[PDB]
Amino acid sequence: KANSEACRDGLRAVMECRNVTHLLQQELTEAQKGFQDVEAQAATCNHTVMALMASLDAEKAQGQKKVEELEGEITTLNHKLQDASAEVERLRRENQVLSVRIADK
Amino acid sequence: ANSEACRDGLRAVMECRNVTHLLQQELTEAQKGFQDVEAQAATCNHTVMALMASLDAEKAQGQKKVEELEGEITTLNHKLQDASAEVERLRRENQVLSVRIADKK
Amino acid sequence: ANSEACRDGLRAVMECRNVTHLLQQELTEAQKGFQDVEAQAATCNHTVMALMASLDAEKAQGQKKVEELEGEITTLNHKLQDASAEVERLRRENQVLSVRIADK
Amino acid sequence: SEACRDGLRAVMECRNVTHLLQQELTEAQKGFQDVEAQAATCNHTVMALMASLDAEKAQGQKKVEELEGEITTLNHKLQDASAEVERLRRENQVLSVRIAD
Repeated sequence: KANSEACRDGLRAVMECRNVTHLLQQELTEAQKGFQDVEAQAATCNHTVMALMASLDAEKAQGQKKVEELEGEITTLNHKLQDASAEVERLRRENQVLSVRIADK
Repeated sequence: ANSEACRDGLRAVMECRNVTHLLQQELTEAQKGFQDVEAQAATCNHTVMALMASLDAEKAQGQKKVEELEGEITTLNHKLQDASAEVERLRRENQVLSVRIADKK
Repeated sequence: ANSEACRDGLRAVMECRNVTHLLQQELTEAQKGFQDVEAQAATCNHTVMALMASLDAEKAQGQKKVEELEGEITTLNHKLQDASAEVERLRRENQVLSVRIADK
Repeated sequence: SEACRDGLRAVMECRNVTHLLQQELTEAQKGFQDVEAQAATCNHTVMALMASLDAEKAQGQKKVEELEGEITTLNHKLQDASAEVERLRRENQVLSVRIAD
């Protein structure tokens, strides 16, 4: 009489359990998505890190090769200037002689 | 140990999946459980109802035979009273004829 | 982005943890389910054994009582014959003596 | 009443099984935390390098143009001092010819 009734409740609790493992199953699939995206993300991050260092190195090399070029320029000009100041001195001193010789005759 | 954290996370997730299948199996079995208990109750209630039936019968069949046999005792008593009376009748009658033979000579 | 996959993954895990607690509760209700049913079966099982005893007890009286009276019947039957016998004896004597009187 | 017993047994078993689920879920929770920890080690690292690069540009484009504003600043000196050579040369040749006269 109230044996059908207890069985019933019994079956209800079992049925709640079934539905519930149902959500469980799916949320597990999301947990799986999570780790898989994390793997994808870390992979990209590997990619990025070998490329980062490489990029830095490249930049450095470039800057360097384009610096020892520039300071070869700087000294070259210092020389030329050193020389043109020399010509200037040669010419000042020489001109005086010529003008003194001119007063003399 | 790069991917080893993603991995271990992934295995756990799978293990959960295997464990919850096992759950589904064991709930199916709990469900069998309740279905069958209802089966058995039905059976038991039948047994109960049948046992009482066959008690009632016994009581009726029983008190029926008693009355049939108490009846028959009755008639047999009467018949013995009739026969016994008849025996005492013929004893008296006898003695009276015996005497008429003695008082004859 | 990094933080999001963790965030979302972890939430999932927690939701499952959550939902297992619910399972345990309902399992306990199932357990209650069966213990109730067991009680009821115990009862029904006692009720049963009782009738199987009465029935037998009832058979044992019926059996016996009937036997009683059926014996009472037989002894009356014999007594009935004995008296029907003794009668015979006497109708015999009667006719015989009554003739002797007729003669004389 | 075999059904109770068996039913009861299955129930107990779900209970056992569900606790195993709980342990494995705790172990998944662990995964996600270990991973988050590394995404941090990792983001940090990357971040540090971008920063290291950018600072290299700030050394680079400041050094270069500190030394190119040294080029042209010597160049102007060259142009001007060698304008003085052309002055003095023409003027030497003038004077030389006033001599020979």
